[PDB]
Amino acid sequence: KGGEKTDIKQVPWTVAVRTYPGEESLTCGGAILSQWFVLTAAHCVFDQKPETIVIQYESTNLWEDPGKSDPYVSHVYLSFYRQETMENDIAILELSRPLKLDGLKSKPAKLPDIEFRPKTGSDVLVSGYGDGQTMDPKDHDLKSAQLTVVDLDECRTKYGPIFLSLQVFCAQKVGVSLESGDAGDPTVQQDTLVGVAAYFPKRPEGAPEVFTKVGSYVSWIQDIIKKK
Repeated sequence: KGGEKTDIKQVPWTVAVRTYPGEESLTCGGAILSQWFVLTAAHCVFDQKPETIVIQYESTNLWEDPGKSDPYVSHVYLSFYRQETMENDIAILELSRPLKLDGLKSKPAKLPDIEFRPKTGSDVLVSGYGDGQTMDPKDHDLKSAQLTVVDLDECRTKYGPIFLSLQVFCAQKVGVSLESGDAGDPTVQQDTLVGVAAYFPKRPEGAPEVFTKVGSYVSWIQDIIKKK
């Protein structure tokens, strides 16, 4: 079970990143940084030809309220992404044709301060679409959930043999779990993007959710954003 049904106008920075590995379409979450750039998880896109990638935006349900789609991804920017461990699981998608932002259904998220860490015990709002290879239209609804940030060292012991980097935080809410398609999901406080959802398929039962800490990469993100 994921979060509750949510209108795109509540989380207008949320997008779906569509890829086509192995002749099959998959979706991950993403965040609008501007009309030119989208922030997502690296593992979804690192080995995918940019010209195959599609950004779906302004969507409350990927099927039933499809919003808009931008099939003009020109480049994928990575920051020392490590395949084996998924260290630095963050990526910027560049567009050659800009997103048609209306400031309503589609709006950029605000970037955090350098090295910003959401306080332990505070809430973060994750939004996204979950797994896309399902038959139920409701499975394709935009969902959001308020998760409580938990202790990082405590979160690392729960993940056991799975390496987690310095550039993450963890959050959890009882009875809520993210799906593999929730990788790249924007995670906010107010309209400030504090996390990008990570996903570890081999994680233990009951494990907290892990998020790449946007504050750790905001210098690198700003460098890419200023390109256009």
